[PDB]
Amino acid sequence: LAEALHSAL
Repeated sequence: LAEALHSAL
């Protein structure tokens, strides 16, 4: 999830 969030942003 950490990286999912980073990509989204």
